[PDB]
Amino acid sequence: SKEYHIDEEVGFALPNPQENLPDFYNDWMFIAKHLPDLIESGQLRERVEKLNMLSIDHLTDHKSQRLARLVLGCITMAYVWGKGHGDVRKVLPRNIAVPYCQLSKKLELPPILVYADCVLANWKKKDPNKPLTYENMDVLFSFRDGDCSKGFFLVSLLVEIAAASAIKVIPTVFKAMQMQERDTLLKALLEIASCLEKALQVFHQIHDHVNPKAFFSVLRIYLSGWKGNPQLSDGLVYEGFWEDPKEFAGGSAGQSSVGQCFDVLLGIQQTAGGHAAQFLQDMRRYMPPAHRNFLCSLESNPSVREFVLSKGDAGLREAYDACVKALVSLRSYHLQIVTKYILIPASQQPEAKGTGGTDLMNFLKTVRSTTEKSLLKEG
Ligand code: HEM
Ligand SMILES: N[C@@H](Cc1c[nH]c2ccccc12)C(=O)O
Ligand SMILES: OCCc1c[nH]c2ccccc12
Ligand SMILES: [C-]#N
Repeated sequence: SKEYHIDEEVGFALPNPQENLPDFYNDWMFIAKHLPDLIESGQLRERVEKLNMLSIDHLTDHKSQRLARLVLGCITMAYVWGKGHGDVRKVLPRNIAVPYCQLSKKLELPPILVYADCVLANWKKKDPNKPLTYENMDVLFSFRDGDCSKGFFLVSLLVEIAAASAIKVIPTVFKAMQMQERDTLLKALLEIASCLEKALQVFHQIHDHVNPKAFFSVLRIYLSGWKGNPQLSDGLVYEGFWEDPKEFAGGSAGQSSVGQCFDVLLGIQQTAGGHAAQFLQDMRRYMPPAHRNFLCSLESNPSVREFVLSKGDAGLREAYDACVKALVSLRSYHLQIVTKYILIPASQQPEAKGTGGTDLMNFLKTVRSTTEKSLLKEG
């Protein structure tokens, strides 16, 4: 849509990703599809090292290129972390690193597994005729058995899909403001709030499909990166591409465009900077180039917040606040998820840091506080 690559149904997610790569890249696909066994047996690192350097010229279309990022990304996590108990690799082999860095530079992403790879491009629906729902859906790749990566990635994707129904309304909002259509704008804001209220109901599903203790110990360490990590302090070195090591943050739904999309829409100045603003601005370089341009386009438009405040209209303020309260609800709920899935598990292991690399609990509360302080009320 307007070459921002936002689908009506699935939003920022890649609609119907490719499952198979071309025959030339089978050596990659065998390692990626059999990750749980190769890590467990302990021949994952041997297979990656004994591997030819494959050129990325044969990947024709965009879906082929992104599938390769997902394939190469999951292998890079598997190689660096290994069994995930302590033993790590600081150097990444030239035969896998150089094609991955060249592919990453083409798509304007960092050479590391990101939200766009492991959530947005890491899914398939089982029956094409059936609708988008957890029973019908499945991921393409997993790290280990009992990591709960299916339940984890698909619930993130299902909320992304829930937010898509709000994202398609955004043109109506800016069209109504320009054309000076009060009733259209009020209806559009209420529709967005309704869609954001529904995304919170989709969020409830995470308790059914993700074990807290299994998520923290097993899956979290594979999603982690190497930007301010004590295990890789200097960072990872990509052989035959850069001389020194390079630091790149781990995967996180901080790299989701939906969070910033609606804050930017509603004039919630998160990136206006401080400790928390710095992080959210950095995450846009881990987003795809098209979605980075979408968040650009929203900031360029006239402020929806300024428009609503000027009119002296309790109806518009209600509808505006409905959207803002929905965001406060999502962020209030997301903190309860963090309490269950990080804080309580972390205390059982004989300010904690997230995969993105932030003092998470004070970071998230600052972000929620900024959202809550944007409620208009009586003007
Ligand atoms: C077990 C599940 C989850 C955990 C443990 C978790 C944890 C965190 C943590 C620690 C942060 C702070 C940044 C960082 O250090 O990475 C964060 C940020 C964020 N998370 Fe999650 N998260 C989970 C699920 C979700 C889901 C399902 C979504 C959306 C569909 C989401 C959206 C976000 C967003 C947008 C941010 C950026 C800050 C903000 O805008 O509020 N998270 N998450
Ligand atoms: N940031 C989370 C991990 C996480 C949550 N949602 C994600 C989506 C994709 C990749 C990683 C994540 C943590 O520190 O535990
Ligand atoms: O931290 C909560 C995640 C979140 C923030 N804003 C959103 C908008 C839609 C869906 C999820 C979120
Ligand atoms: C959410 N990371």
